Amino acid sequence: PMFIVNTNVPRASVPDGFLSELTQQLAQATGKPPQYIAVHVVPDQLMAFGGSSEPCALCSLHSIGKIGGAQNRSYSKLLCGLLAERLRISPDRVYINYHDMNAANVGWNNSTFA
Amino acid sequence: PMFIVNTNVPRASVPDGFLSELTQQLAQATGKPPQYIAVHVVPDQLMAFGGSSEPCALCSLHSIGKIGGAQNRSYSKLLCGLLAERLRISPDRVYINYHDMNAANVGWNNSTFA
Amino acid sequence: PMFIVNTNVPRASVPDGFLSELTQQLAQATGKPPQYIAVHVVPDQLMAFGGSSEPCALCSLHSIGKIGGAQNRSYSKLLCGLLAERLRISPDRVYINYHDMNAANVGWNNSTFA
Repeated sequence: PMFIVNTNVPRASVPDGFLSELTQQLAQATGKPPQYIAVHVVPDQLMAFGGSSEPCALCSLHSIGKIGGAQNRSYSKLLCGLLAERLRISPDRVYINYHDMNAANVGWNNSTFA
Repeated sequence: PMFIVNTNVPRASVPDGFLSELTQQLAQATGKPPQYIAVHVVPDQLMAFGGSSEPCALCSLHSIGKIGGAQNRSYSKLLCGLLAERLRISPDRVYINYHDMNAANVGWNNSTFA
Repeated sequence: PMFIVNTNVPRASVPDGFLSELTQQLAQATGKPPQYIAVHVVPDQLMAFGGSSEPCALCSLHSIGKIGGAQNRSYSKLLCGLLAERLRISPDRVYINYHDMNAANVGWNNSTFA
């Protein structure tokens, strides 16, 4: 799985340990081993949410399966909770796009996961 | 909706007011309230279009509905017009990927839009 | 085609000529005319792969057609090979999301490709 967060929160406000925490929590939520989880945080962005520039985040989660109605609600609670606790971003200023990838459409290690 | 533009134009060349303009114009175009429009501009990027480093942009528009053949043509005229007028990017050096998202695949506010 | 690479490799480790090499090799691999190939490299990122901050890359290739099981395996060998040779990134620390775009969902030059 791959999780990306783009945010206007400044780099110095991203706490130590954040990428590991994301990795761990996503391994647990998706059921996939942590060795397969990739995470990416992009602070200091020029962004607005609903016409204002208070802290916000635009995110994506791509996974080979483990995407669906109930699962996505659970991921959103988890991820908004982490962004609120750690980055002080209000959950109503977070969007997360979920993408169920086919294995043949994910490249890795000179081939695909097919 | 979420609109992202990645460009090699320098940050100083992005007008004050640009995020607000995008917000307002996208609210009008999509028919969605401005409160739900998110915009993100990323200048100073290392990119090429057709092998050239002249000004260019790579963009995306994700929306729950309001995506289709005629709508996307209209969005493209609007958004290339704004990039031309405000960032001085030729329309033939812009790509915009349009994505019709299912509500169950968009997280927001500790849940999804489903 | 649009190819994006996000990496924790520093900017100074991205060799001169890399965008041009990507453009050329993607035009050949995809069959597409070089004029339609866009490339974007984003160094210095805060990212982890498998919990580890060793060099890694998170990438995407969007194309109107030319996406499929065998094609994507071929792209992955090409692109992981270039990332290994030029950026010193292990192929097993690269993910590439492949996306087959509908022509009606790609904006360019004030319109779409449909």
